[PDB]
Amino acid sequence: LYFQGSLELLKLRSAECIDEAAERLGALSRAIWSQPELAYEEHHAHRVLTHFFEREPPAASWAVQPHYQLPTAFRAEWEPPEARRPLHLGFLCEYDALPGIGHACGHNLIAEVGAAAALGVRGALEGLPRPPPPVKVVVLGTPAEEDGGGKIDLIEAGAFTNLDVVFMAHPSQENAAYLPDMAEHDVTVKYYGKASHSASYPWEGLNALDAAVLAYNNLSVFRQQMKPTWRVHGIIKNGGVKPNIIPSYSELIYYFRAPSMKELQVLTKKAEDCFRAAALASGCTVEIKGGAHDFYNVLPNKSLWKAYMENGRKLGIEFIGSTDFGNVSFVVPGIHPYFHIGSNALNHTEQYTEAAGSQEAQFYTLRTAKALAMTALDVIFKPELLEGIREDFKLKLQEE
Amino acid sequence: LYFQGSLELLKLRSAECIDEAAERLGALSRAIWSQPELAYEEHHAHRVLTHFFEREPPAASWAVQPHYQLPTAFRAEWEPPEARRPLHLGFLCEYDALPGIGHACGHNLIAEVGAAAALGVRGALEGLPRPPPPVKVVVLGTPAEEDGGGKIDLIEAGAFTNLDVVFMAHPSQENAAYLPDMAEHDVTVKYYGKASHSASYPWEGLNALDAAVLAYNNLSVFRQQMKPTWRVHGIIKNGGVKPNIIPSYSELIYYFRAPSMKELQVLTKKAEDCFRAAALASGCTVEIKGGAHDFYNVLPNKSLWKAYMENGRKLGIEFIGSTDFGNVSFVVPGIHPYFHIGSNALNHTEQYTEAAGSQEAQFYTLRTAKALAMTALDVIFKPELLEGIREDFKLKLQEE
Amino acid sequence: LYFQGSLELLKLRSAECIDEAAERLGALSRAIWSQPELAYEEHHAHRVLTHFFEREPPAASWAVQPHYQLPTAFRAEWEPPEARRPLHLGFLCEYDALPGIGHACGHNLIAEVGAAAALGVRGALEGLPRPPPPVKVVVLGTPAEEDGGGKIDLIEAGAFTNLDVVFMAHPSQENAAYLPDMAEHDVTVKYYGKASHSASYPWEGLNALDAAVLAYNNLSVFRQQMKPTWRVHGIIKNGGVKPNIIPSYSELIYYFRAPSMKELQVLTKKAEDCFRAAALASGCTVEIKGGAHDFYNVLPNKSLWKAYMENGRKLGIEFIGSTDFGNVSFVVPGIHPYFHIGSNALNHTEQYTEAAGSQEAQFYTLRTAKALAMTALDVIFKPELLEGIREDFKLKLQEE
Amino acid sequence: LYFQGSLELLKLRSAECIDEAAERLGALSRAIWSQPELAYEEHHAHRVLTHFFEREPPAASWAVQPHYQLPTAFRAEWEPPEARRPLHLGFLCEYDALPGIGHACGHNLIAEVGAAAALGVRGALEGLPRPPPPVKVVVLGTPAEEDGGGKIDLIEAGAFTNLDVVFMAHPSQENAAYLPDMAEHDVTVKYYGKASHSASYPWEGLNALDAAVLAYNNLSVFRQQMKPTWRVHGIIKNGGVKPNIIPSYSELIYYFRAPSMKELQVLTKKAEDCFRAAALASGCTVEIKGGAHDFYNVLPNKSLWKAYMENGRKLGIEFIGSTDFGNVSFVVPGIHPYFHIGSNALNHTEQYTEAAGSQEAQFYTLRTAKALAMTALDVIFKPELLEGIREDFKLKLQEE
Ligand SMILES: NCCC[C@H](N)C(=O)O
Ligand SMILES: NCCC[C@H](N)C(=O)O
Ligand SMILES: NCCC[C@H](N)C(=O)O
Ligand SMILES: NCCC[C@H](N)C(=O)O
Ligand SMILES: [Zn+2]
Ligand SMILES: [Zn+2]
Ligand SMILES: [Zn+2]
Ligand SMILES: [Zn+2]
Ligand SMILES: [Zn+2]
Ligand SMILES: [Zn+2]
Ligand SMILES: [Zn+2]
Ligand SMILES: [Zn+2]
Repeated sequence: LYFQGSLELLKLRSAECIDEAAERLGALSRAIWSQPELAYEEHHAHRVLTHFFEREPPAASWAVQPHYQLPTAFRAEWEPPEARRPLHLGFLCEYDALPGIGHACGHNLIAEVGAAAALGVRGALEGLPRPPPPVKVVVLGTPAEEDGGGKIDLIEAGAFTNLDVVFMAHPSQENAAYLPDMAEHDVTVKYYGKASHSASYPWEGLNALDAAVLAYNNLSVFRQQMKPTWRVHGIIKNGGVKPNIIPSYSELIYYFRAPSMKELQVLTKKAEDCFRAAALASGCTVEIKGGAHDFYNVLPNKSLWKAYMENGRKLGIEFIGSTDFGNVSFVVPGIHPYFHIGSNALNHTEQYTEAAGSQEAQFYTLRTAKALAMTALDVIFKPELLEGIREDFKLKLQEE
Repeated sequence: LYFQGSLELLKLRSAECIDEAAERLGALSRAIWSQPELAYEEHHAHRVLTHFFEREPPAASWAVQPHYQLPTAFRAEWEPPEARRPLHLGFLCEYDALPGIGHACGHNLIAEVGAAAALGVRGALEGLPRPPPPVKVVVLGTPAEEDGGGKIDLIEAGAFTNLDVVFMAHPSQENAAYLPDMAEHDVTVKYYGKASHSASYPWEGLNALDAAVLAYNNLSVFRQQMKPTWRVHGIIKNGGVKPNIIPSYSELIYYFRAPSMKELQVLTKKAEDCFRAAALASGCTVEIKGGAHDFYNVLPNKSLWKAYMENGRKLGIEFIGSTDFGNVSFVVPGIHPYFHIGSNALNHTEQYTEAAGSQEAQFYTLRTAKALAMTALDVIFKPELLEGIREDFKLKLQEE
Repeated sequence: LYFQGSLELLKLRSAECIDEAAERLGALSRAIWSQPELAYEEHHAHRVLTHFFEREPPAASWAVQPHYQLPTAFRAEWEPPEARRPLHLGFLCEYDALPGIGHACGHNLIAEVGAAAALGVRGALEGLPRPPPPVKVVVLGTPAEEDGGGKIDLIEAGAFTNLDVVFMAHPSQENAAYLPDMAEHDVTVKYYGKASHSASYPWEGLNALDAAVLAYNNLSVFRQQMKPTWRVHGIIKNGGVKPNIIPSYSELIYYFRAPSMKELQVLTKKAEDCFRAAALASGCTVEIKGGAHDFYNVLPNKSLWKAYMENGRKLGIEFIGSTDFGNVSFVVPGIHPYFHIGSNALNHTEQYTEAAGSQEAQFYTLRTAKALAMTALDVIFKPELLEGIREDFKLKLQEE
Repeated sequence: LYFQGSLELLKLRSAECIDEAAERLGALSRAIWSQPELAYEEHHAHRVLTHFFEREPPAASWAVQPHYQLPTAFRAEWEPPEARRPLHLGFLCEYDALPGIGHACGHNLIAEVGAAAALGVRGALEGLPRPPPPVKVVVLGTPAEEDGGGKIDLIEAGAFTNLDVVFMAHPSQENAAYLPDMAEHDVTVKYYGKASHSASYPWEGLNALDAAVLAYNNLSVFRQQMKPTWRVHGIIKNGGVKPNIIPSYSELIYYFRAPSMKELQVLTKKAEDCFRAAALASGCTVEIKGGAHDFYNVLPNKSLWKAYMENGRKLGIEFIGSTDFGNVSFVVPGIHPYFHIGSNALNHTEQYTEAAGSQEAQFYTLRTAKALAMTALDVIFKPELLEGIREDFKLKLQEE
């Protein structure tokens, strides 16, 4: 309330700190939005974001590690200069675009919203007269969300093993503190047959294009027995070269989605039967190559969920795919809220690139960053909440 | 020529003996044609044919064994009453019809043409003043040509192991001393899945109807890589019962045809891959049940071929599927000529049943029986021809 | 409360009236359960249910019309003998079983629960000292729910045009005052080709079995672009007779489900394109015959929903396909709650027939009948609720 | 015989003239074989062949038109310098290779064999003491046989309207004066659908890849009802780009072959039904684009056939796809014999390129050129043969 040093006043300070930084946070968004870069190629965005934290006053108050494991990844850390285990709070920035249509998923706003929340938390804790509790604010630039999974590469380097809670936000069509993101497995299927002159001796050949079509048929009829939450999508990248030669090679690219890892394994095995059946029927051999990284479904955290919604409702927010944050949510208690930005456009469309760079989206982006920062303050000053967060994280890991 | 006892006069006598028997041979044809019976159910035809040979004068001059191994099969034998290894000459009678459309393959004429040729040979040898060479005229009633393969059942009982040459003729659209009949393998494919209520939990079921459709697709694309002489035809006998229940059972009936046994084995294995692939893709188990008897392609005999054509050309005959005679032709040197009967209709059509029972067909039937009988006389009185027949039979068995 | 003639005491009386009738209501359930009858063949169940209402004391106090439009349908009506528009309250009894597995949907309990609720309402209103408000209690026996749609035949005869509210309940695995039942369209697809002897001239034929398989393929790949709430299930009833004859006839039986009538029309047209495409590709002609009756989705009524849940919570009930009640819910404000009966078995399984006839199911059946009867009392004595029910019924009809 | 100026001596002179030119004709073959060029890109081969006829002594005795209508086509003409309608005898040179594997159809030998036959005819007629009959020897370089059909472009320019007979020869595995070459129709099929994000709203898209697969299925099952002489081969050139986007475009390339133009039209319409059915089933639109030129089957000429075989048998030759020569054979009486070149390799394989350039192939190439030249001499000095050739050409055009 009106008590000197209360949590409410701390939350107000973080909101005011975000407002004071609205101009340079908007410029940060525009710099990434105006120069769209693809997965692992976000060299400009990496330069803009490291420069941002390096320039925050006082200079070098943020400890910035550019090229953190990946060339376009970075890490920035701040903690109160006091010295009396410190709580580690992570905030993630995404910044890879989509081919042809630019930042059609609003990832420029994700970078902004993660940087704004971190600025808000530090600014709130700097205003604390008495020494603030030991806490480290960690910002992780995670490239290549749309392809590859940079968070997973960072997990593989141990970048998340010391975080207690992780925050980030994603723009979409509605405001929700959690949405069901599915597990994903990607696969490329290559069939190898035996070429033959179809005009002369076509019976001496093994038709790899037949294999591709029969695989497509195997999966298609399988859709009737798929769980309604399952998803299967694929294309025929290579279906032959010339009609006068029986195709001896074909290539399919597929991905499978299911709400749990156990269900994804079942769906993947069923699909493998479909691909291998097409080889048996056509006489070809088959190479089934899975993606470098399976993407996990996002583990919800009930305690973190309720705390964020309470903060958002105070801010005026009215509440109601797959991502590599799912892998993070399995190793660190996190929340991945989606927020509306003033547009009816759908993510991954040209019109969303327009909304993502719009002036209108700035208000909604900074508002959700305020909710994130205020929720981080909750975890810091409510040890009971941190316990419930960890208890919910433990029980959810058992259910898998 | 005009020499007392020459082969030409013997051939004339067989033709005159067939003419004298034209009335009762026609009645024999009509008795089978007017009472069509299916495979293994030819009880009337068996009664008519055994009575025919029993009644040939002098009574019991033909040694008749009714119910010879099969209930509707029979064997009739005659030899000159002299006594001085005897040459064994076989003539086959078929008499099973087709369901619904009667004797649409003219099998009533096959019975007639085999009985007429045997009568002609005996009548010719009875006119020989000097004792005739030792020869046994064997008539074999072979039921169930259109389904089952009664010749194969008779082969299994050793009925053909003592024959030196075998004769029969088949009515069709053109006159040919030999036509390419293919090897055949029949199969019934049953898929077993797991039933489930498609309205509630269809993902808990394994769709046996999917298996049937995927098998159909596997074979269909395979047709492009089939040898142009190969044939594949099949139906879906059972494709489900009710739409509200995921089908847990499906049944397909197929047959495969190829010009050689080696090619039939390759085609059958390729098809087995197609059927088993559908099980793998759908998760069902599969039971592939082959027919009781594989049907062999008909082995040609060049020496017997040329001799029959020379006889037919003298008679006015102008020369240009699968059958269990193919299995016979593998174990006994035989010929299976096709002959025109005065109609443009195709075998296995309703209009062929009309031609088969027509008065017009009698002339052509008795004419081809004359050619058969005259060719049997060639083998009897030309040991050089019997040698060439056996030499051609040996060399053809090596080529398989 | 404890006020002479309050609504609470009226609701208690209906519950006590149902308890007093527990024995004969159980016998009613067992009589239908032990003698399972299929759609439109429920002659025994019709006899049991008409006798039940005819025998309720005083004799002929229920006005019973046997053979009401359908031979196995009936109508029973009671109203207070006072005379001062009367409110018309309908209760539906179902009683058709499923082939082979008996009453695997618990329809014997539906008949019981509808009769019990009607008895409870009458018994409550008979205890009213002052003349009770004008109300007619209508019981409608609706045969053939699992096939045909007897409610629709009754709608076609105008049987529902004078009802203000309609009640019924359905046993399942969980307690819910409303569940999403989908709209359904049934279709039989017949393809007509041209027969030909596949061994001779298969190119002279038009393969109706190809048409069936190609239709199956057309729909199968279409599943990827179906809305996740859509359902398509079908079988190949006729896929050919003999493999030696190119099939000139094939038959498929399908049904389509969608949450709204507008979506069902879109899905049905898409499927019609798939069926007609198979005719074009194969050269066959196609006859697409829709079912006699399309089944509507069930229209929810919010006011009736909340009132029933409040009654059920007081009774201890803890709350969390397609039916011809959907067509009723479009013309009369109704509720179709599902209730647990003490078993984990799924509807339309053999083990559900066991639960449906179990002694355990009686307690849950009579408890839900109490909730229905108490909700009918709400509508009678709360004109504001009847207004909200009609307002919710109007607004829902606009949304379609 | 041994008569001064007989036809036999003229035929000997043509054979000796070909032998004397064996060295430079071999160099002609090697120049084309060592520098393989594709359809319409045979600039080197055009330069070599025009230089060849320009250099034949006396210089400019051959009237040579380079770049005759097509850039790589040419025309060369010689006639006896006497002057007294002249018979026009055409000889065709092909010289386009195949991509990657060079002259795997032996087209370098076709150019050689056409030039050698023309040289042989001129040399024979130059030795005639008395003025020779009026005859024009026309050589036509016809590029782009393997793709496009340069003969058809030349037909369209009227290049064949004044020829009375046309000769050429093609190397293969066996010697035959005529082989059944089929009519061909080529087609590219493009499907246009509606893109949609399969992860979000895949039901808002129309799957053009489905269309491609359904077309493949439509044609595949159609193979069972195809005439055994029909051929259908095609590939999926474009089957989608990324799996996350429902494909809105697909592309198939097919070709169809049948022995007659009437049968090709029937097969093409049946295939068009298959392609259009896939559009209807998937909701896409379809563009069916046929090739620039349909290739005709080769019309046989019996009189020319027998004359060439009689010449070849005297030379030691023992006798036993689709091409644009079929279109020529429809407008000019021609023969297109195939000849063995000393190898077991199949045309359009890497090992045939080895045989085509081999020293061994030269003997067989010059031998068949001798047969061609000797047959041209037959037509010149046998007006009865020219009549029978034209009579056979007329009667064959009626039968189509
Ligand atoms: N990388 C984000 C999740 C995976 C998704 N299918 C994609 O590759 O975009
Ligand atoms: N039995 C005669 C040969 C086999 C043939 N497919 C049939 O069953 O008629
Ligand atoms: N009749 C109840 C709804 C329709 C359902 N598919 C059935 O026929 O059972
Ligand atoms: N041009 C020769 C005939 C046509 C053949 N399919 C090809 O394109 O090679
Ligand atoms: Zn995205
Ligand atoms: Zn994103
Ligand atoms: Zn037959
Ligand atoms: Zn037959
Ligand atoms: Zn039911
Ligand atoms: Zn039910
Ligand atoms: Zn070629
Ligand atoms: Zn060629």
